[PDB]
Amino acid sequence: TQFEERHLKFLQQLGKGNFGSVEMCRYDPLQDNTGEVVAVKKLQHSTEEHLRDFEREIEILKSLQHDNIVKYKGVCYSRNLKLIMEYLPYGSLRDYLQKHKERIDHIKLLQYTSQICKGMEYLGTKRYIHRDLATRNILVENENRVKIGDFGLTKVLPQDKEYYKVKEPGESPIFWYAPESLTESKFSVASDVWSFGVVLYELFTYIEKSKSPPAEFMRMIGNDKQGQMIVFHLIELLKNNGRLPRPDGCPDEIYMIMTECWNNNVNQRPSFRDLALRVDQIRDNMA
Ligand SMILES: NC(=O)c1cc(-c2ccc(Cl)c(Cl)c2)cc2c1[nH]c1ccc(C(=O)N3CCOCC3)cc12
Repeated sequence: TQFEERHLKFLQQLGKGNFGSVEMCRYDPLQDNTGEVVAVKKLQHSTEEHLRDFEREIEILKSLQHDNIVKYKGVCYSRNLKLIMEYLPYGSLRDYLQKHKERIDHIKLLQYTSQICKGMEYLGTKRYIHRDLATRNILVENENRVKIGDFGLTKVLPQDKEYYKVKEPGESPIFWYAPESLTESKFSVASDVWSFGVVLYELFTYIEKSKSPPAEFMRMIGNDKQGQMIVFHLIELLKNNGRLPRPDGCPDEIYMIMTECWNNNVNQRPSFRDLALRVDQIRDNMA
């Protein structure tokens, strides 16, 4: 609908990142405070590589229309490009799950899981590879709806290939990465499935600080290991079928879903459509 910088009133900071930054604003063109509250994503330090990446990210979100995918509202130019999205009042599923640990049961976690699978299958249909599935990137609309909230690392597959090779300079979410993503930089629907199992793990730990994928893996590798060595030993751990433990209270049938996503053989990993059916079958049994 095109947003004018002069009417985007800053309210607060919703989140930070190395390349991104998200603010809570009020788009009030009438200056009568009847304007809608929106989320604004801006580049922390704008370069030409980050800018071109951001324009590719804006087109990715503009092209996505799904109930479990954050709504795109528009852009805000000067040059200093800003992505306008809908405001989701409850924030990340990461922070929400901690605050309502006591209030969110396994049945409800499976509702969220199911929704994540639906949104992820929608992405696959468009040949988009998320490359950063983590509960931190899932946003809460209300108690009964979560949406995939960021697409900063999302890449479109080549027409001819089923993977995409990319080595982005800087810090990667290595503890959510499939082995082939760590060793060969190959990103596919199957590496997204691996990362999904880490999301499902995250949920069932209720984001307990000590139980996080980095903390659990660093414990397995050794807290003495530093720098480029962490990636090396993680590769070796995953190769020797070293895996995240079953979260406390997690039923064996949910942990099985996790371990199946964490297959070293890319081809024997489940599909998002099969993951959805299983999660829904388990939900229906619990109900
Ligand atoms: N689209 C959105 O509405 C939205 C988007 C992001 C986001 C997306 C991508 C990236 Cl890369 C980042 Cl960093 C952030 C974060 C939040 C969104 N709504 C929120 C409501 C509340 C909070 C929150 O926890 N707060 C702020 C209020 O005080 C308590 C602590 C955070 C968010």
